[PDB]
Amino acid sequence: DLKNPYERIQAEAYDAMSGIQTEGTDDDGGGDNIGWINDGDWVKYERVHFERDASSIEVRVASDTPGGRIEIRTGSPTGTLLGDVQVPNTGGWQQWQTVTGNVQIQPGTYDVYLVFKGSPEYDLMNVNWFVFRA
Ligand SMILES: OC[C@H]1O[C@@H](O[C@@H]2[C@@H](O)[C@H](O[C@@H]3[C@@H](O)[C@H](O[C@@H]4[C@@H](O)[C@@H](O[C@@H]5[C@@H](O)[C@H](O[C@@H]6[C@@H](O)[C@H](O)O[C@H](CO)[C@H]6O)O[C@H](CO)[C@H]5O)O[C@H](CO)[C@H]4O)O[C@H](CO)[C@H]3O)O[C@H](CO)[C@H]2O)[C@H](O)[C@@H](O)[C@@H]1O
Ligand code: NA
Ligand code: NA
Repeated sequence: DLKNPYERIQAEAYDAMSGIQTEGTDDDGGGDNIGWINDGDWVKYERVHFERDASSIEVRVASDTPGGRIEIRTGSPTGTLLGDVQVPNTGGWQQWQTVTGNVQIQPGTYDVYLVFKGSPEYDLMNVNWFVFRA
């Protein structure tokens, strides 16, 4: 029941959430994406076990708006900030790109939260999966 951070975690495989919804994605691979994301929403992924230090994160994302950013925290949605990535407009809700942002994560078993931040005036983005790099 540990999750491997160095292979893809599907955004839809969350253990808790606030304010989000899932739909079938068009992206390469099939499955679902999360969506209907607004400033302040989040998703929690339990038991993410890092065996080596991570220095970046890759997120598969889409946006039909000015976009927003993804905060990586642990423990809780107001837990320590380990990194972020900004998701830009990408042309569409189903126009997928892979962004990358720096993180600093020591070895450890964490509850990983992706907290979504941006303007309250529009939905921010869709997310499909993510994976870390050492
Ligand atoms: O269908 C499933 C999906 O549903 C999603 O929910 C959406 C909901 O958010 C939407 O509400 C709209 C809202 O999105 C809109 O906000 C404006 C933004 O779109 C924003 O975007 C501009 C963007 O428009 C522009 O994009 C185009 C370009 O990229 C393209 O290639 O070409 C055309 C030219 O012909 C371009 O126009 O890109 C610019 C950057 O260059 C970007 O800033 O701009 C403004 C801010 O200025 C936002 O206000 O606003 C509307 C208010 O009227 C809302 O109606 O509604 C749809 C349909 O009802 C709804 O489905 C979920 O969030 C999602 O997860 C799910 O997948
Ligand atoms: Na939402
Ligand atoms: Na997915």
